[PDB]
Amino acid sequence: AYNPITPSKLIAFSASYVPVRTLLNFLVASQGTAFQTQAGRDSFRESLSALPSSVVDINSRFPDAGFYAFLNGPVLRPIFVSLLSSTDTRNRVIEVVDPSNPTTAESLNAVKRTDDASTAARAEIDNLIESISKGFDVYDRASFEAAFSVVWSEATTSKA
Amino acid sequence: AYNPITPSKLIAFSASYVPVRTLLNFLVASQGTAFQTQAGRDSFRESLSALPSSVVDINSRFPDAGFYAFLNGPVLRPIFVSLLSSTDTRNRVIEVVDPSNPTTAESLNAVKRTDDASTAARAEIDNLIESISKGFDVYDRASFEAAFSVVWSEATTSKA
Amino acid sequence: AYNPITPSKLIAFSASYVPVRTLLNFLVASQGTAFQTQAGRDSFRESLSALPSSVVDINSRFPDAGFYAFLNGPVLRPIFVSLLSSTDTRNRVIEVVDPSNPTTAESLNAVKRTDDASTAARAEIDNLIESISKGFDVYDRASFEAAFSVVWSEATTSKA
Amino acid sequence: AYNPITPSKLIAFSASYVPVRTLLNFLVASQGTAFQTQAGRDSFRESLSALPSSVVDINSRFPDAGFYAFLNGPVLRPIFVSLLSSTDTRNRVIEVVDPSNPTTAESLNAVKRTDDASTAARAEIDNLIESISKGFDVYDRASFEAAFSVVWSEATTSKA
Amino acid sequence: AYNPITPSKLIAFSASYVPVRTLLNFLVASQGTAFQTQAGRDSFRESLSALPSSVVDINSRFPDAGFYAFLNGPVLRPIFVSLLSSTDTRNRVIEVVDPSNPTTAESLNAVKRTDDASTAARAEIDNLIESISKGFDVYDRASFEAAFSVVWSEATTSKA
Amino acid sequence: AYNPITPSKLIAFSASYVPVRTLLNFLVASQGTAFQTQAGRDSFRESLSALPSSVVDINSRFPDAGFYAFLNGPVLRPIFVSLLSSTDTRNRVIEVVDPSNPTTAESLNAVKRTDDASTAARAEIDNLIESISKGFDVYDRASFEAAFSVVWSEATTSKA
Amino acid sequence: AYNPITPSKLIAFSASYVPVRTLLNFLVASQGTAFQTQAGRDSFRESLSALPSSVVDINSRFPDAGFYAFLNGPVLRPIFVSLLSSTDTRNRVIEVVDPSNPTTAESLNAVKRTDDASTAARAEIDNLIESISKGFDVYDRASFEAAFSVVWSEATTSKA
Amino acid sequence: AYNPITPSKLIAFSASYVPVRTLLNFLVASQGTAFQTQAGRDSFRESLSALPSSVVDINSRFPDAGFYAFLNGPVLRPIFVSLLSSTDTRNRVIEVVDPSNPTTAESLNAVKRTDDASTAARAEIDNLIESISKGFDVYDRASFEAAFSVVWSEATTSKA
Amino acid sequence: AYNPITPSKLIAFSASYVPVRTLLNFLVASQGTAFQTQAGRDSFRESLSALPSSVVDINSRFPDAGFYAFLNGPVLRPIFVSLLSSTDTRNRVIEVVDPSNPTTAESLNAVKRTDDASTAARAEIDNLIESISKGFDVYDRASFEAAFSVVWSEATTSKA
Repeated sequence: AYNPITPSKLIAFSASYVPVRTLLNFLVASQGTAFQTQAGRDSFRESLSALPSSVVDINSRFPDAGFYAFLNGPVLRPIFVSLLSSTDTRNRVIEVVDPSNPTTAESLNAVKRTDDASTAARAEIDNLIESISKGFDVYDRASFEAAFSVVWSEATTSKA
Repeated sequence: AYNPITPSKLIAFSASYVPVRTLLNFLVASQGTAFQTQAGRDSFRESLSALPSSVVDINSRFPDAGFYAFLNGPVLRPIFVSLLSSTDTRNRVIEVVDPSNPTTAESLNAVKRTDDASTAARAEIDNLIESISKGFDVYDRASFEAAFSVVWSEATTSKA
Repeated sequence: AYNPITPSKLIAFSASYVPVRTLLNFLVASQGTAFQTQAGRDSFRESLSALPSSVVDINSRFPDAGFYAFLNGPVLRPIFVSLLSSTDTRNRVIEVVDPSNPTTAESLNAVKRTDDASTAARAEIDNLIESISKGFDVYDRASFEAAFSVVWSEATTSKA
Repeated sequence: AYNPITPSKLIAFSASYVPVRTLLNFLVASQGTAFQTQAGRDSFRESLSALPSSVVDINSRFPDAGFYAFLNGPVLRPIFVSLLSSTDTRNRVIEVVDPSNPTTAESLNAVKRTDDASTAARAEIDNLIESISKGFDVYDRASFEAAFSVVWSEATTSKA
Repeated sequence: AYNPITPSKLIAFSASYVPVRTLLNFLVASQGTAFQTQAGRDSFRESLSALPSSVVDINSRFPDAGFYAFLNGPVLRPIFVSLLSSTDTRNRVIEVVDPSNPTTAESLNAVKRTDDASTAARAEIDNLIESISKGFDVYDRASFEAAFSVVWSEATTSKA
Repeated sequence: AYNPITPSKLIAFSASYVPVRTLLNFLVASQGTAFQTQAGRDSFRESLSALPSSVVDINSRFPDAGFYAFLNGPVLRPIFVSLLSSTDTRNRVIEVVDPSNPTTAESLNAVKRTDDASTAARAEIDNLIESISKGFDVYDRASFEAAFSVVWSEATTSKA
Repeated sequence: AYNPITPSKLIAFSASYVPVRTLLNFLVASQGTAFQTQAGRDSFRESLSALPSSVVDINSRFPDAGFYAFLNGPVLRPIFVSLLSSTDTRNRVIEVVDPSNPTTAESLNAVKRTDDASTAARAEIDNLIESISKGFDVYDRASFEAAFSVVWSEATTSKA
Repeated sequence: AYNPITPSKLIAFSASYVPVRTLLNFLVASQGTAFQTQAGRDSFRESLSALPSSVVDINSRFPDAGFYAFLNGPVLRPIFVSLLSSTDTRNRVIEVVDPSNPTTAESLNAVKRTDDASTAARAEIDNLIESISKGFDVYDRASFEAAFSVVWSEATTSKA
Repeated sequence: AYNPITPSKLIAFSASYVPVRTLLNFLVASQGTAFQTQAGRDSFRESLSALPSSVVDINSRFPDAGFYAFLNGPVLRPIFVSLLSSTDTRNRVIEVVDPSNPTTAESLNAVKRTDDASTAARAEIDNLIESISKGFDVYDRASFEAAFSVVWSEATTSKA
């Protein structure tokens, strides 16, 4: 009748608020951000990645159609994870008073660490664009049938 | 009758406000900008790339003709993406008080990083000019037929 | 009858205000400019290249003769593009207080970067002179017939 | 009646969006790209090869004619595969500060690795041009009959 | 009646805008260019080779005469392809500060690679001159009959 | 009556402005030029070879006499081509600060490359002098009859 | 009635997809390939030889005519086997940095091994052309009678 | 009535586009090519030999006359095959930095291999010239009768 | 009436533009050329041998007289063929830096190969001089009668 089958396998903790909406459109404006920097990595973490928290725990999937994508197992298991952490976490302070005097990338840190955060960011953002608008994850009509066993009949003023 | 078919595949989040108008003409004036620099990379991100946000979600494609180009899948998937991020993101501060004293491109950063942002910018801007005025993406008459299934009949004061 | 045929292919965004007039004559006075420098690259960008913006969108090509050249596809796709960006973009500041003390072209930048902007400028300016006064682009009489389909008949006080 | 016969043999995952359109025309503009380089190999991967993803899973082949080519088994099994990977994958960074000082192709990498990526690219691009405009793969009229068994009869307002 | 016959065999993606016009005349001025160099290989790619994109897809071959040459299968399949890629793709940077100190063609690259790009360029440009002004490809009167089946009759104000 | 016969075979793109005038006289002054060098190869390309562009496309060969030579097929197909490219293309920079210290023709380039540009120049210039003042190409009176079919009769104020 | 007779003798694992189609035509284009080399032996293996996998296991030989050739026992038992392996398997790497310095075919491998792969390839490709367009293997009408015992009668809507 | 008789014997995969046209004329210009070399063997393979692909599969031999020659069984079975492969396949790289230092034809390869590719090329090209303009293969009027059985009668608007 | 008789035997692809004109006179000036060398073999190929391409396909032999010689079958089948290829094809590079140090004709190539190209050139050029000004090939008046069957009658303004 109406159930999830094998362990309590749920991952409506990661992504399905997110599919159409906040994914392809915010990805472009937010591709445009403060990266070399400090402020863009910090706030990005915050908006797109920390919230895709679906109201779908179990309480309501009566909207029978499909927009919402159970974006999790396939595409996202590289991206949302490796990328979320891959950009350098927020503590960046090199500067003394004068911007380059002299152990600015000699003795505190080095080139490759800081700079290569910024293009690890780059292509992971795009690989999200093509694949989640098509590739396997979408929770539409015969696919929400696949996760929860769907059979739930009610007739008169059962809907009030 | 009237529908998008396979997942909810939409990318009217990236480009179709943009085709004729803001693309070939702004591309020339905006090819002319502050690049070596700081201020030109920052504001460019802002204008041309961050807004091509089409009013076309689904609410109105009654203007039957074709100007507007669903500039997305083919040409733009290199360009608008690799280029948007490729120019160096906005944090640039080397200078102390005296412009070259002495670890200005010795100890803080190096030649190739800064300089090669500016011509990565160069040819990507032009490759956009030839290809989007011709190459495959345009959403004209039998092409808007291709995305949304088009059949929508109404007779008298249905248009008021 | 009266139309542009295949996508909305237009590039009257790049050059056709420009042909006779501002091209061969300004090219000589403006060949003579501040280049090694800072001020000549900045203002050049501004005048000749940033404006050739034709009033010809579609609103008026009733001046049946041909002077105006749809200078775009053939000659200009090297030149107006590679050259516009090729000269070094405007941020140039090496100097401290004393013009050569000592990392003036040792530690901040190097020889080839700065100097070779100035003769990349050189021969691209001339290759524009010979080719656009003859080579293929000109929008004259049976050539404006070629772009827009030309058939538009009107008799009495249709011209008032 | 209407079916694919032996295992679930499908490869409408690789190429059939692609035949006429994006193949012979993009192949020429995209033959012209940044190869020695870094940026051209990276974005090429992205556009032509990563998307030929057909909307044809099974949901719609009612367009009875033939343009679309089930470009897969014969021609493409060398090309789209060996070539997609054959050009050097995107990590290229040799340079220090001064372009040739001294283990630039002595101690980090060697001649043959980098250089021979660029002409492996060369002839594989052309061998695609001649063969896919003729050679065996095309899914036209009696050929779409061959894959799916075709028999599907409907009379009145079955088509609405 | 009016059709292309066997697969959808089309190559009006490669060359037929091009025959008389831009081919023998631009070939001479453009034979004269920056080759040893960097800037001439880059812009050449751009102009002559990347655009010969014919407006002839299928929409208009009512100009019954023959100038335009379906320059593709025979002559061009060596030349436009092997040559387009054969000249060295655009990334050239050896120089440090002093033009020959000391691994300038010892440790970074070697003689034969760079130099032999420039005369591979040489004779391929000429072999294009003799052969495409005569050799087999031209789409004139009984030859446009050969590709599209030509039969299309219309009498009165069918031409308006 | 009045026509060019077989494909559109034209090569009034290469040489016929040129015959008497600019050929034997400029050949002597221009034999005398900066060759070992840089500046003479660059400007030579420019003047004599890049312009022989005849105003003769088709618009006017009413000057019935013969001076002008359709210098193309026979003599020039070695010379104007092999020579135009044969002299070393313009990028020449060996020097450091001190003219011979020490990899000046050891490690950057070698003897035969540079030096043998200058006498490849030598004898090709002369072989042009004897042969184009006599050898087969000249477009005089019964020879302009040979290319265009010549028959064009007009009587009274047809010439005004 | 309807059966294969002696052991389960089947070799519709090797060739019968293949006869007309992919054999004489691909054999010519694919005769033209990268052999001395590395890339041509690798991809050839892949396309023509690794797939001739017939959909004919047993599920459908209702297409009563004969095109398809059970190309196996006679011609192919030399060729498809000895040749498939005979060209040198794909691991080829001699080169150091400089193409011939000095144990390039002295100490790593020797002449006869590498070179004689390439003409073992040569004549085996042709011997396939003459013999499989005529010689004994073809599975046509009274020959498919020979393998499977053919008797299978059905009358009305047994064919639906 | 209208048929090919014994197996499905077809070789309109090898040559019959080719007879008059591209054979005797391209054979002379293409006899003149880069052979000792690398570039001429590679592109030759490409043009003349890889395409003679006839549109004649079976779809149209209504052009009753004879020009087209079913150039296959007799003359070509030496030539187009032994020659196509006989010239050395395209991988040629001996050179280090200095053209002859010292195992250039001592330790990497030897004299006879490289040099004798170039005159194997020589006489095979000519033996094609005499024999295919006369010798047995031509598919003219009573010869196209010989391959396909020719009987096909139709009267009124059967030809429209 | 007016026809070529047996296969479509044509060789107006090889020589008949050529007879009087370009043959005995260019043969002397061009006997005088750069042979030991590189540049003379390359350009010779180009001029005299690659073009003798007659405008005579079939379109016009109304010039009833005889100058033009169908120089093909008899004399030329040795010469134009064996000689065209016999001189060494254009790749010649032995030299290192110092012209003879030490494997200049020891280890790279040997005496007989290079030197004996130059006198194979010698006597073949002369044997062309005596024989083609007399020996059998000439297409004059009763000889153009021999190839095409000549009968073509027209009276009044059939010649306009």
